[PDB]
Amino acid sequence: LEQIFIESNEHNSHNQISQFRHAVVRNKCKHNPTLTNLSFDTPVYFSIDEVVTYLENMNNEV
Amino acid sequence: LEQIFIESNEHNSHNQISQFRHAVVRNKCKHNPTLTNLSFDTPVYFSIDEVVTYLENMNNEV
Repeated sequence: LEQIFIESNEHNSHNQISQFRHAVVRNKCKHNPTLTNLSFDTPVYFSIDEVVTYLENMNNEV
Repeated sequence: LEQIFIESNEHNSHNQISQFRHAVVRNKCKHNPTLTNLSFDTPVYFSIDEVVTYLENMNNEV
C-alpha cells in the first residue's frame, strides 16, 4: 500500500501515514461491521474515494 | 534526541514521534516568546519534565 500510494520524501511522512492508516481502518470497519480486531493489513473490502474526500476535508479545516 | 530518548522497536513511532515533536516545539515557543519561525531542531532552552507531564495527561484522557 505505502509503496504504491506514497513516496517517503515527506519529512513529516510520519504525520501523513498516521492519518492514512486511521482513515483506512475506519472505512474498513464501517464497510464490514460484523467483525472485530481489524488492522491496516487486513484483506477485506473498503473504499478509496472516501479516504480521499476525508483527507481533503482534513486539509481544508477551520 | 531520538537516539537518546527512544528506541525504534515500536511501530507506534509514527505517532509517538509526532507527538513528542509537537510537545517539544510548543515548550520551545513558550519559554522563548519573542522569537518565531522555530522548529524541532532549534537550539534554545526548554524544560522536559513538563513534556513528560503532557505525555502522561494525554495518555490518560477520556
